[PDB]
Amino acid sequence: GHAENPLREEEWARLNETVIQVARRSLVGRRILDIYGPLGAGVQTVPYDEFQGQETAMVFTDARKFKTIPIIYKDFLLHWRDIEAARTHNMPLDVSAAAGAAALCAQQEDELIFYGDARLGYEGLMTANGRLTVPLGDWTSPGGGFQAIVEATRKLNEQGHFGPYAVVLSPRLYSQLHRIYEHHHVLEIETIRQLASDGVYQSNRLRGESGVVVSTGRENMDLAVSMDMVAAYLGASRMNHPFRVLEALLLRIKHPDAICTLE
Repeated sequence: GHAENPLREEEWARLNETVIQVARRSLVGRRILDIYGPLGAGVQTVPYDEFQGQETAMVFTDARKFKTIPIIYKDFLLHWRDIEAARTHNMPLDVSAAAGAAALCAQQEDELIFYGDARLGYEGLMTANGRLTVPLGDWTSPGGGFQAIVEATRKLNEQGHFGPYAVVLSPRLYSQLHRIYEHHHVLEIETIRQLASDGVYQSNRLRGESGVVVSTGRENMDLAVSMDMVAAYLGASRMNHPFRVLEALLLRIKHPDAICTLE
């Protein structure tokens, strides 16, 4: 009675679609970053940089750096009588716990993307060495956000990065960009959307009053994914069934000067 697969193919597919739909609904960075992969679950180490080209033998060693790929996961539990009822009474199965686990995993992925981990030697878009900086200014009065975005665009342009550009902002700035004033009547969010072709987005992971403008391109930054978010069975403990939702990816920043941060 221990078995290997407590569910059927249709239930497996339905759970996987639920998880992937939650992940695609929740993730933000995948709208601004390119994908290198999937490479496979057996790949654990990835290069970080780009390859640059007598009377005894010679020894050659690669000058590139390498990094290991981490894993993100979250667990949940299912009931054997519920599974039996679903199988015998021809009812659909409930996947709310799987949806919540996928949402938590997506939140953790976004946190790792935007801030990384200093203890493990991981860098984020907001803490990378070599990025450009633009003073925030005063967004309470009209014009500050547009001026800051224009200045950031100019500074990115002067370093040989010509766009198109993407903008990510904190909830406070995003809400401040939608204010209505007397005889101003034009949305700074609309003007910034017109200016930035790749898009303007809001993320709750950003803290306080902060924002980032990035120049897209595979030769500046990307995301290497070994295994996309998926669910697995951990084996029956007692008679209930445990499952785990997990994924594996890493962020590679090759040109730090394509990122500008607005205080």
